[PDB]
Amino acid sequence: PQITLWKRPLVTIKIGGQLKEALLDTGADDTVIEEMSLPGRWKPKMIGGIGGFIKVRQYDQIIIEIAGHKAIGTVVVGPTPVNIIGRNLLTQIGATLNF
Amino acid sequence: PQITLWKRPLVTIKIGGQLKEALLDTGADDTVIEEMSLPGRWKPKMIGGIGGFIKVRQYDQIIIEIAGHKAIGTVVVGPTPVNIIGRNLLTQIGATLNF
Ligand SMILES: Cc1cccc(C)c1OCC(=O)N[C@@H](Cc1ccccc1)[C@@H](O)C[C@H](Cc1ccccc1)NC(=O)[C@H](C(C)C)N1CCCNC1=O
Ligand SMILES: [Cl-]
Ligand SMILES: [Cl-]
Ligand SMILES: [Cl-]
Ligand code: NA
Repeated sequence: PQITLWKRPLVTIKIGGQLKEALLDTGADDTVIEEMSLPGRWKPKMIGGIGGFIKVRQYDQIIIEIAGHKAIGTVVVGPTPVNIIGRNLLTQIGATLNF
Repeated sequence: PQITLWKRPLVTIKIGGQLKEALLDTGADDTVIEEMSLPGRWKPKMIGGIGGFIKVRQYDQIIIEIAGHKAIGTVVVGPTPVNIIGRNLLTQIGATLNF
């Protein structure tokens, strides 16, 4: 699709067998999802941005279907105010900014 | 242009006669810049990022160039770690996310 930016670019994603709404976020390096279970090993890390830092659990090789497009990569899980699809997965679905 | 996302979508902007680096961010509702002087009166606003909310100064009808594209609109100033071009100005310059 071609998504205009009058509203937040929210899409449905499928992760860990669950449907979630998430923000397509060119300003995010990483994909950050609210608390959920994911399989496999994980490693803690901190993410800091506007407002300060939160602690997240990093899971590797997680598949996510984003608006119908499959991608695999690292997903971090933690107390984010909004589910965020960041550049590590936007590249995989071929998303670009155009103007 | 068409900007891929393998690296951060950083561009040069011009505001108050000065060049600065900023992030094109589809996950930001508004445009927030690091501390600088802008003309006119400002209004209070808060913006929420990954770690909580910050207070910013909202200036309206500010002249700003984004990657060579002229715009006039709302710019907020505050303690952001990175200059952010958000959806208000991305929409004005015709940007869309495509995949
Ligand atoms: C939501 C909003 C409303 C009004 C105005 C603004 C600017 C708004 O956006 C605020 C905001 O922080 N939006 C984020 C996503 C957002 C929207 C709504 C709520 C919470 C978050 C995101 O897009 C941009 C922001 C930029 C950033 C800031 C400081 C340092 C580095 C980068 N990016 C990050 O925080 C990312 C996180 C998400 C992995 N990040 C931080 C670790 C280093 N690298 C990195 O990429
Ligand atoms: Cl990844
Ligand atoms: Cl590509
Ligand atoms: Cl505006
Ligand atoms: Na894993």
